[PDB]
Amino acid sequence: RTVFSSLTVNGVDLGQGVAVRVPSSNAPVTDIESDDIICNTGFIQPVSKTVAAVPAGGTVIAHFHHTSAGYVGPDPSDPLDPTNKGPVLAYLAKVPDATQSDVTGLKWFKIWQDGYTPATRQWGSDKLFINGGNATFTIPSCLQAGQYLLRVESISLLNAEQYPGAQFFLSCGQINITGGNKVQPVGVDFPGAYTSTDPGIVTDIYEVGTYTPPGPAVFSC
Ligand SMILES: *[C@@H]1O[C@H](CO)[C@@H](O[C@@H]2O[C@H](CO)[C@@H](O)[C@H](O)[C@H]2NC(C)=O)[C@H](O)[C@H]1NC(C)=O
Ligand SMILES: *[C@H]1O[C@H](CO)[C@@H](O)[C@H](O)[C@@H]1O
Repeated sequence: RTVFSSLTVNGVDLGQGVAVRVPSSNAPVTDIESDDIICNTGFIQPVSKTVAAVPAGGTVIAHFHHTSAGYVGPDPSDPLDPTNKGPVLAYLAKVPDATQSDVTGLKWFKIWQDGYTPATRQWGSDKLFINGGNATFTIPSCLQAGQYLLRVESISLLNAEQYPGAQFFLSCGQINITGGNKVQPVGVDFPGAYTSTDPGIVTDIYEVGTYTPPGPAVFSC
């Protein structure tokens, strides 16, 4: 189990819970047809009204830890339980106001993922564990400036040999992309993008040879 609960932007730490809608527990979302698949559920109140200014092309760290508290010292399952093999993914959606409570009917484009490397038997979850929960990626430099939600997701496939089984640990960050250009990428729906026929969601990790994470191709400028 794991929770995304803080951000670093171009090396500046914003603070625990700042500009992130932090779910109250580290319980997974398991229903890919639920609106809970968009940004999780049951947020710690009051929800942050910080919207992080991020230049297009800038480097962001989405911080995962075992619990919604963030870092509370040594813990063998911090940032996640290393037995929980699976991918890590990051998506953006353009939103009128990054503090708005309604997150339905947005168009999500994938900006980064780390799946599985067969030759080394290493999963994105392993890399995230090694990096102390630091999921690090860049914001595409060509994007239209404005308010966006940043959906960052860790999937455990330990029990994913049937659906339901995959465990989805995710949160949404609140950002304001500055600079940039005029590109407005095509996005997918949440719910909708993930289905029970996706081999990225139904997978036996003890029978895996090749692996493709669920959802659309990564967007690049
Ligand atoms: C993950 O990122 C964190 C947050 O940026 C890193 O911790 C910071 O490290 C710098 C320099 O080492 C310190 O000056 C900061 O005070 C740290 N931040 C906090 C909140 O304490 C951390 O090193 C990264 N972990 C890994 C393994 O890369
Ligand atoms: C943000 O910073 C990272 C370095 O941590 C760069 O690799 C990236 O190009 C962006 O400048």
